[PDB]
Amino acid sequence: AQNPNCNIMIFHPTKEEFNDFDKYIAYMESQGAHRAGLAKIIPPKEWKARETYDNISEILIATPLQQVASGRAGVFTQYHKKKKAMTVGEYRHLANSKKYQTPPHQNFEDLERKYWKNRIYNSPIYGADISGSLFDENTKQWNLGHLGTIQDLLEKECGVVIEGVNTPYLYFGMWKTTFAWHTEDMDLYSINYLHLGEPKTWYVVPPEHGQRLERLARELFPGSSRGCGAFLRHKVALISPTVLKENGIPFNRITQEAGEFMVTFPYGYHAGFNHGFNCAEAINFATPRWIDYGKMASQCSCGEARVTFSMDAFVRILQPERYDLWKRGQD
Ligand SMILES: O=C(O)CNC(=O)C(=O)O
Ligand SMILES: [Mg+2]
Ligand code: NI
Ligand SMILES: [Zn+2]
Repeated sequence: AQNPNCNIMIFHPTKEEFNDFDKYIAYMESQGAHRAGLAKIIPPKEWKARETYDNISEILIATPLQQVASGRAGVFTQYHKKKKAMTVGEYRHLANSKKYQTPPHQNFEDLERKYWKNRIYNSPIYGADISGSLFDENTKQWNLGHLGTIQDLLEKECGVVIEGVNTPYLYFGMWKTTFAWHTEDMDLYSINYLHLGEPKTWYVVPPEHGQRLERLARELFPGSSRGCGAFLRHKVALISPTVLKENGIPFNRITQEAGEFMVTFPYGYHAGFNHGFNCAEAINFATPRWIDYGKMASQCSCGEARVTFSMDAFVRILQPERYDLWKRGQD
């Protein structure tokens, strides 16, 4: 069995290997990459996402989110308070202000220590989930707006034609902006490209061990767990690496830098934080290997998770027994 310790693997495809996206994902899985839940892909030196980032300041962040924490430094939730619209140029200036800027630090490890010590005492503002793309239309390789759609994959594998669309999303971050512990909708893959700016640190639990994280989360967030049998779908709970180690939860960590891709694999729980002002693009995708994970994915039916239009068909076709309950939670 390849990668039996479930380490995060790093790949360096050549320009020739960068042509066929599906083939390269299958190659990484042949080497055991999916066992970690997360892989890094460094693009060949010949490749670029677009020519420059000099002209992005007029993008609008319609609903910036202030991420307010509750709990203790290593075990907390966050809620999202909506703020007034601002442009990317305005948000960049805000991220660089004395109130929000990255503190002086020695290295990534010192910054990670400072994040976990101090995160709860601040409320950073995140531009999340903005439909759009920063890939040039002429970029033919690993262009996250030109991937094969999940609806087409389901149709190819299973024969059933369904409604829905699959487009990318932009994320504008600052120091301490936080992504809570989660798997993707319907335990899909994700791919994330860091277009510009400061790094993103990731934490990940191997898919084969995801239920260990879920059982800890139920212990640590006992009111939330009574409220919903899949409350990590709410995307609000944080648990630090120190607390995971104290509780014996298998996990790994890695830092993504600008110009790098990360792939999350089906049922790979992940969480993390941004180091300073940055911009990422991400989208969900599927492969044949995903179908069995989609059929078994948990679902939130309590009302909190609320998701895209396109998840309807995935539930309806893959999980018909759960469909009526889940749809009630959507309404
Ligand atoms: O970058 C972020 O805030 C969150 N991204 C992801 O969870 C992802 O790409 O799957
Ligand atoms: Mg612009
Ligand atoms: Ni994700
Ligand atoms: Zn719920």
